[PDB]
Amino acid sequence: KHNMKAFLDELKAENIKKFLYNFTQIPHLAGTEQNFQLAKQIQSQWKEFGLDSVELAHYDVLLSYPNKTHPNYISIINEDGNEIFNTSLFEPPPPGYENVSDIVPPFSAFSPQGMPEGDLVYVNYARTEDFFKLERDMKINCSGKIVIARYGKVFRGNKVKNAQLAGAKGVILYSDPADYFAPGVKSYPDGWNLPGGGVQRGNILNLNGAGDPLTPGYPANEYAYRRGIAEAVGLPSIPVHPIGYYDAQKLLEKMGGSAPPDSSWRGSLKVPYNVGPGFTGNFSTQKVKMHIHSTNEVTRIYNVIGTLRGAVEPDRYVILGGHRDSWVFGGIDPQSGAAVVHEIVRSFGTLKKEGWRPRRTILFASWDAEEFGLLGSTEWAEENSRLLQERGVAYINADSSIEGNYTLRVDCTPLMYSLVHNLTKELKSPDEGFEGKSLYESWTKKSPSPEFSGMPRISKLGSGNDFEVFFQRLGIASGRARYTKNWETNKFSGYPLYHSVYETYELVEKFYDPMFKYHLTVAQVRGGMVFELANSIVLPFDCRDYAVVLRKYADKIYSISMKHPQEMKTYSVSFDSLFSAVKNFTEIASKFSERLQDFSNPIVLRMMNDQLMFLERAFIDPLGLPDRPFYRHVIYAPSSHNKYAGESFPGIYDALFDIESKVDPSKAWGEVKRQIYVAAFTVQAAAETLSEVA
Amino acid sequence: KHNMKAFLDELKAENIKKFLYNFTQIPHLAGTEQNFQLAKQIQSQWKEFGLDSVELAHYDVLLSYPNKTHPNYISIINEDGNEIFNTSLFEPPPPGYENVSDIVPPFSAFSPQGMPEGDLVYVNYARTEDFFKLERDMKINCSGKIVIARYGKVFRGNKVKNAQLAGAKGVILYSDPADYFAPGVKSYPDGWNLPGGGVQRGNILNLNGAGDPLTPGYPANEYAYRRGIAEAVGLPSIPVHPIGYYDAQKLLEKMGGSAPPDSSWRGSLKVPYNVGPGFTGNFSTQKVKMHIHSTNEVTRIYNVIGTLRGAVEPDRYVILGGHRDSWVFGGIDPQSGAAVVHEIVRSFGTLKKEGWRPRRTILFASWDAEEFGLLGSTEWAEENSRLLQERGVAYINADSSIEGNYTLRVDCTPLMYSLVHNLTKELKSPDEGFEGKSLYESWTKKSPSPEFSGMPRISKLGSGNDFEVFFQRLGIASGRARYTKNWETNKFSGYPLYHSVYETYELVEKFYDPMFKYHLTVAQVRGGMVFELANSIVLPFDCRDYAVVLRKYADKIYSISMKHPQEMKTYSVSFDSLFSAVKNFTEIASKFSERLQDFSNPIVLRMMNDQLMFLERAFIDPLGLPDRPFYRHVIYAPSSHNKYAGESFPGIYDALFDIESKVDPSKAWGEVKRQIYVAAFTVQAAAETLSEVA
Ligand SMILES: *[C@@H]1O[C@H](CO)[C@@H](O[C@@H]2O[C@H](CO)[C@@H](O[C@@H]3O[C@H](CO)[C@@H](O)[C@H](O[C@H]4O[C@H](CO)[C@@H](O)[C@H](O)[C@@H]4O)[C@@H]3O)[C@H](O)[C@H]2NC(C)=O)[C@H](O)[C@H]1NC(C)=O
Ligand SMILES: *[C@@H]1O[C@H](CO)[C@@H](O[C@@H]2O[C@H](CO)[C@@H](O[C@@H]3O[C@H](CO)[C@@H](O)[C@H](O[C@H]4O[C@H](CO)[C@@H](O)[C@H](O)[C@@H]4O)[C@@H]3O)[C@H](O)[C@H]2NC(C)=O)[C@H](O)[C@H]1NC(C)=O
Ligand SMILES: *[C@@H]1O[C@H](CO)[C@@H](O[C@@H]2O[C@H](CO)[C@@H](O)[C@H](O)[C@H]2NC(C)=O)[C@H](O)[C@H]1NC(C)=O
Ligand SMILES: *[C@@H]1O[C@H](CO)[C@@H](O[C@@H]2O[C@H](CO)[C@@H](O)[C@H](O)[C@H]2NC(C)=O)[C@H](O)[C@H]1NC(C)=O
Ligand SMILES: *[C@@H]1O[C@H](CO)[C@@H](O[C@@H]2O[C@H](CO)[C@@H](O)[C@H](O)[C@H]2NC(C)=O)[C@H](O)[C@H]1NC(C)=O
Ligand SMILES: *[C@@H]1O[C@H](CO)[C@@H](O[C@@H]2O[C@H](CO)[C@@H](O)[C@H](O)[C@H]2NC(C)=O)[C@H](O)[C@H]1NC(C)=O
Ligand SMILES: *[C@@H]1O[C@H](CO)[C@@H](O[C@@H]2O[C@H](CO)[C@@H](O)[C@H](O)[C@H]2NC(C)=O)[C@H](O)[C@H]1NC(C)=O
Ligand SMILES: *[C@@H]1O[C@H](CO)[C@@H](O[C@@H]2O[C@H](CO)[C@@H](O)[C@H](O)[C@H]2NC(C)=O)[C@H](O)[C@H]1NC(C)=O
Ligand SMILES: *[C@@H]1O[C@H](CO)[C@@H](O)[C@H](O)[C@H]1NC(C)=O
Ligand SMILES: *[C@@H]1O[C@H](CO)[C@@H](O)[C@H](O)[C@H]1NC(C)=O
Ligand SMILES: *[C@@H]1O[C@H](CO)[C@@H](O)[C@H](O)[C@H]1NC(C)=O
Ligand SMILES: *[C@@H]1O[C@H](CO)[C@@H](O)[C@H](O)[C@H]1NC(C)=O
Ligand SMILES: *[C@@H]1O[C@H](CO)[C@@H](O)[C@H](O)[C@H]1NC(C)=O
Ligand SMILES: *[C@@H]1O[C@H](CO)[C@@H](O)[C@H](O)[C@H]1NC(C)=O
Ligand SMILES: N[C@@H](COS(=O)(=O)O)C(=O)O
Ligand SMILES: N[C@@H](COS(=O)(=O)O)C(=O)O
Ligand SMILES: [Ca+2]
Ligand SMILES: [Ca+2]
Ligand SMILES: [Cl-]
Ligand SMILES: [Cl-]
Ligand SMILES: [Zn+2]
Ligand SMILES: [Zn+2]
Ligand SMILES: [Zn+2]
Ligand SMILES: [Zn+2]
Repeated sequence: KHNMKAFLDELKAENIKKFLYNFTQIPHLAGTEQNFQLAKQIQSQWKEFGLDSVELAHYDVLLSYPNKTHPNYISIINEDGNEIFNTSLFEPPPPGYENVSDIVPPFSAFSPQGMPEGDLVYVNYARTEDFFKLERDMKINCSGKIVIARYGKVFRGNKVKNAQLAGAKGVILYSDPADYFAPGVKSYPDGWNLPGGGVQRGNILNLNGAGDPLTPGYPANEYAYRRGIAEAVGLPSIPVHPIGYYDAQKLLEKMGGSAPPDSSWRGSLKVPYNVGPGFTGNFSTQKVKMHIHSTNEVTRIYNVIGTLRGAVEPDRYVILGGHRDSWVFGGIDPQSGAAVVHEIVRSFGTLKKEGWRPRRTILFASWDAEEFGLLGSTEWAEENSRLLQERGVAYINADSSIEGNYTLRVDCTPLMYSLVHNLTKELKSPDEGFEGKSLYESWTKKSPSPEFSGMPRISKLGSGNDFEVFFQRLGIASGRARYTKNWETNKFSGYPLYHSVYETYELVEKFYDPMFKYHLTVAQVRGGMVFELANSIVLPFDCRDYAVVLRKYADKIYSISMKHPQEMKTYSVSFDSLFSAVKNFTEIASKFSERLQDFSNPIVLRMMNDQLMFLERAFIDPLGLPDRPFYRHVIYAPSSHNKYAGESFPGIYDALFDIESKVDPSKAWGEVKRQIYVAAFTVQAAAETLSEVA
Repeated sequence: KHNMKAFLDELKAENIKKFLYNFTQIPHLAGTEQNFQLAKQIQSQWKEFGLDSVELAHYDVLLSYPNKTHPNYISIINEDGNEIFNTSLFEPPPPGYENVSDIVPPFSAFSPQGMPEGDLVYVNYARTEDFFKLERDMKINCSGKIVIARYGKVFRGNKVKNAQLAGAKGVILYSDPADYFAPGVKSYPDGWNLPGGGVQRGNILNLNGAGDPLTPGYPANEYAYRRGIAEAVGLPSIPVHPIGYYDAQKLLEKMGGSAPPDSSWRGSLKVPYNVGPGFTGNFSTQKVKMHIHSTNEVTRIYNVIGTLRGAVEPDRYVILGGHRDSWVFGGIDPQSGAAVVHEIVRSFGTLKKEGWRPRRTILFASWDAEEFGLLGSTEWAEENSRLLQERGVAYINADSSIEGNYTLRVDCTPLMYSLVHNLTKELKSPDEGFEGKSLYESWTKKSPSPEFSGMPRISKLGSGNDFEVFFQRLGIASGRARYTKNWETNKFSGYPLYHSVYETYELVEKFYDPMFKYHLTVAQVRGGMVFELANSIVLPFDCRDYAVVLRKYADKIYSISMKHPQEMKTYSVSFDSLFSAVKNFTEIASKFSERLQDFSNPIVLRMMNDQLMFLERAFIDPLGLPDRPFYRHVIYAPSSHNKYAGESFPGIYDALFDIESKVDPSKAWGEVKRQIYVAAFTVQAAAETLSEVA
């Protein structure tokens, strides 16, 4: 038989191991020849594996690279302008790779050039609330200062945006052992911890969904008109550079001024964590000087797009997509995901050779330039937005398969909650002490839902990965699944070796997943989701699960507003319309489910499948969110304070944010109420797409 | 049999006569009780006629009315401030109606209140080019002046916008016998000509598609948040009032300053047509004073929405829509269209009673508040935009069935060209001297295509009617058809009695269509289009007709650019990408047509029907056009100089408009090229929706 079990059994941990090894021997930096070579290899193998067609889609996008002959670094500069301390020019390469060429040294992609010098202020994680604490409570002024912030908690671009708006003239990012060194485990190469010479790369753009900075709205094709650099989307206006904790120790040890406001501001280094500004009296004339010479350049990138035509509904598209470009070797990020995708393709191609075709078309993507702002996925979706809008059933992402070995981590639309619960009950757990138990049982046990008993946690979709354009801009049902670690508050932080040269094949084979059984579990979850979305006669979405979270989000937003009862009186701020819309959505969803259960008629079915397919679509507002035209989903958006985090009713949330500080409370509360109207309307409108059609 | 002939034969000219009589006995001004009464009657009759459901959809929108106890008028004011001439407070009511109450006196809907006084400048039609001539060539300054403009050529809101941006402090609109009095025919009641006391009402908003000024983007429902009046969309900032040609004679006769630049500036009045500013020396201290006291008020309006459920594709919608509200009696505008719609409904309901159902759902609409800015249609489409987007096959408008009795007038998307040619070859001509001839033959003879031999003219869609939100904002294939007059350059002018109290049932029965045979022909064209769209197994759209006009529009835009060969060299302005996209669209369209001809498979069919249905949709850009977010169609938009006229490649057209006058030619030409990219891309993207789907 050709059913899901046949698909699933054909997947092998050994194949995923081999692919991972193969994809991680050299660096595959976006825009470089070696990543073009690997694109061509993936394209050739997906053809060999059986796909009906496999093409490269290329674009010319703004990327960013250090100057090879003019290295970036930071100095402590004495009063005569002698540079008495220099941060490192590279990370000490790992054993056996100390002769790899073309390892990009640590840098912040899209930093402007500059050599600012001044006094340090230490800003903790550089969160919105950390700047509130500094400026509001401690009355510390970041204007003309160089901020040094620790990585963790939030997306690094938000930190740089927050620093810039506090008036900083430069940002230094470092990894603190508090966030990137787990107690009792050894530094790479002898464990999975970050060495003091290890550095996290990453871009620091604030694109808000735009894709290529130069071509918002439209694919960066051969005839594209490009914005001038000065009108580019999302570029930081101050120099930024990242460092390891040996270098950071050196920069923080001398710091004076005010003490840390409390213990949540202290990392694990044997330094005071003085906020500053500047150094203690003896070194008070010493300054910090950045040297940043990176350049932004329009560079060609390549997505691999494979197509497996559907037997019955070829004009319906289930997309499995993940990136191929890496900072250096990509041993976790992304090749542990890409190797899983390669084996999924192999498996579907095995059944295809035996004469099987999925019911719907499956599209497989190897995205380029994810690391530089989701550029490959976005430009491709901009080019194909009409097809995706009218034909896109679902998008399953496939970045890093593992970031730990503790339990499953799922972020998806409520429309896939049931699909995921059901599939995980059919899969074996690979965890120790759950042999013979389902993945559902181990996941639910290790990662319990905060609201429901005997349910696992599933999180909301924000941004920080290639699903973003499909879900947030286009409104296509999206999901992702990976293995993760226990470490609670380290959620948006990363694993220790994230974006460092130390992220290697050996890292994975030795310390994460020696048997490739977590990878295999992840391939079963991703591939199984895709198989069901692509082959189930009725789309496997439960609209009633959306009704349930909509009420939870309404309760939550209402409780946030209700911290301001006097203003809700004065300005007549009612949530009645939103709760009404949610009630209607619940009732109408329930009736649709009855009909879906209660109908040999392919038109009713497809009509009903179209209703299911367009329900996620219905949450899109074509006017987008305020000042964020590419974030169009009214229920979810990437948090304005942390793009990695999903926020619910983002328009009302931001209208309420820090409202007690607004100068015109009438205008601010009027906007809260505008946003309530927009959300109530959109919920009601999405509900009506599920009513009888005529 | 239940086929199109059965539908068509069931339509009767006598029924349309009776409905017209019934709809035109009292005024039906948007927002008044009598128009709510008529909505309820239409709703009751459409139920009696057989529709599956018939509902009222109501909204609270910004409307505008004169103050009943404080009438609007204009004065010539002497130097002591004595008002020595007063324009009329009402039009002399027609025979037999001189006791009708509730006849709204002439006014410009949405004029702000004011009593400006100053000197006249006469601005011809107040077109963009007439202001160019005045200011550029004649060096006449409209700043602080009261402009008097003649109606005709362009939408009155454009005139008021043009006057406002020339710095005018008030606008006076009048009807000139040159434009509104045909040689050799008698004034109402003894002919169809405009009397000197007759006045054209109409709003003067510049909404650019927004709908209700207070709620752009969202339906003006019960919980809507409304913009403050000061942020309202499209409101004029200077007082405006319209007058008849007796009153205008009085205002123009004394005018001095500069003479008319040429004979195209002279109407038919026995006056000099001096541009001014001000009066000739003897009356040089006399001024013109406006008295405007109209108020803008949020007022409830009612659409009637009737549904005839489809037998096979109930989730596909063919819409026949036209307005019900009138300035006064609406004898032509709109009740001659609305009576045609009523009889179409009756006929489809006749077949429905005999057990027939169309293949697709047909929706029938009686829109409210069209006269005040397409408010009813727009708010309904804003409310239902997700259903319309994913399910809307086509929209057929149904305003005035006749504006003359010479020949057929069709404006539609290229996607309906073939449908229209074929249907008209099957219909009898009602024209004198074409008895036994097809409507196609008489129409083609009287209204030849400028490019093709033995083809009729079909025009492009702009705005100025209820199809606007469906086509320009949403991208649903749209069409309209009516009988019209010969009078060439009187195209966007109107017939003489347009928007005057004199537009009565008797006007029609006596001077336009005594046998109701033009009405009947129009009902056959509108109803027949709807019947085919709703019942043909393959949607009756020919994508190849779009390929043909796209090349014509590209040639045209390119020729406009080529008036500036030096700048096209200097700035490297190439149209290659646009011609390339058009070539691809042509080739891909041709192949799609072959497949459409060449496939018992309902999935391939519907897949193919979805491709046809989404092709118009593909021309929408979700970023909209520059500063006009509700005009989203890239191929067509209402002309920025005349909203009644469709423009092709409007983004490039406006980027090129008056470009030789721009201060930064590099920036202006850079924008031309941006717009070329946007159009080439969108054409290519629409072509790819017609490629094999996988
Ligand atoms: C959830 O679904 C329900 C449908 O079951 C829907 O209920 C609708 O609510 C609206 C808003 O309350 C109702 O609107 C009323 O409509 C009647 C005519 O049907 C009008 O006369 C009412 O206006 C008068 O009263 C108002 C309120 O006191 C005054 O402000 C106003 O000036 C008038 O005097 C009013 O417009 C509508 O009838 C129901 N429809 C039903 C029950 O079928 C509800 O709105 C949905 N929720 C959301 C958020 O969409
Ligand atoms: C109409 O349809 C045709 C498809 O038949 C489509 O043709 C495509 O045109 C693009 C743009 O010319 C071609 O792009 C080239 O692609 C190759 C790889 O396939 C690249 O190597 C090329 O880049 C080099 O050359 C450029 C031009 O001299 C340089 O600027 C560049 O730096 C590189 O050196 C180039 O990107 C594409 O291959 C074809 N596709 C085909 C024939 O299948 C055409 O674009 C469509 N028209 C529109 C408006 O979409
Ligand atoms: C990764 O695996 C690929 C595919 O097997 C290897 O590429 C092949 O290598 C052989 C030997 O050079 C050639 O004959 C083929 O042309 C390659 N096939 C392709 C590109 O499809 C590749 O060498 C492996 N890379 C590493 C680092 O082991
Ligand atoms: C940090 O790096 C700088 C730059 O390479 C070093 O300063 C340079 O030293 C050379 C040789 O002595 C001089 O000729 C240059 O003028 C210096 N460049 C400067 C000041 O920009 C500096 O020695 C390094 N600091 C440490 C502690 O190694
Ligand atoms: C997950 O599985 C549950 C249990 O099988 C599915 O719910 C059943 O679906 C069948 C088929 O329609 C119904 O007859 C049962 O009544 C359902 N049982 C319930 C609701 O407890 C559910 O549909 C699955 N979810 C998917 C496929 O998304
Ligand atoms: C227009 O025609 C309608 C429908 O026949 C007439 O309305 C009906 O009038 C009779 C007599 O008053 C009533 O019994 C019905 O209640 C009405 N039916 C409806 C509203 O469906 C209406 O009187 C006619 N109007 C004019 C001006 O002739
Ligand atoms: C035009 O209308 C105005 C306003 O009705 C007339 O002037 C008014 O005349 C009355 C009675 O004589 C005065 O008490 C008011 O003070 C006047 N109103 C003004 C000047 O605003 C005027 O007579 C009319 N002009 C003509 C020629 O009929
Ligand atoms: C208008 O009528 C023409 C002539 O009948 C239709 O074109 C024919 O369509 C049939 C059925 O597919 C083909 O077999 C013929 O080859 C076509 N003849 C041509 C192109 O000359 C055309 O499809 C009609 N247009 C519609 C229905 O939109
Ligand atoms: C790298 O360093 C210097 C800076 O002037 C110079 O040799 C070269 O232009 C730089 N490369 C760039 C800016 O791409
Ligand atoms: C912060 O300090 C700088 C010093 O010049 C100043 O420009 C800025 O206004 C200060 N901000 C405030 C208001 O504390
Ligand atoms: C894998 O699991 C074991 C058991 O808890 C743990 O000691 C080890 O640290 C895990 N690997 C990683 C990278 O977390
Ligand atoms: C009509 O005229 C006067 C103007 O002050 C007054 O009686 C009344 O308020 C007006 N009505 C309005 C402004 O609606
Ligand atoms: C037109 O005349 C007015 C008179 O005050 C003036 O304000 C305006 O600048 C003039 N426009 C020009 C530049 O001719
Ligand atoms: C109707 O047609 C006749 C014949 O040409 C013409 O004289 C008459 O003016 C027409 N009616 C109108 C309103 O044009
Ligand atoms: N995955 C990336 C790039 O994502 S984003 O910056 O483009 O959101 C990272 O977190 O660095
Ligand atoms: N049909 C109308 C209202 O149209 S528009 O002003 O809203 O475009 C008229 O021309 O007056
Ligand atoms: Ca782009
Ligand atoms: Ca609105
Ligand atoms: Cl992922
Ligand atoms: Cl019309
Ligand atoms: Zn990644
Ligand atoms: Zn990454
Ligand atoms: Zn009308
Ligand atoms: Zn009208």
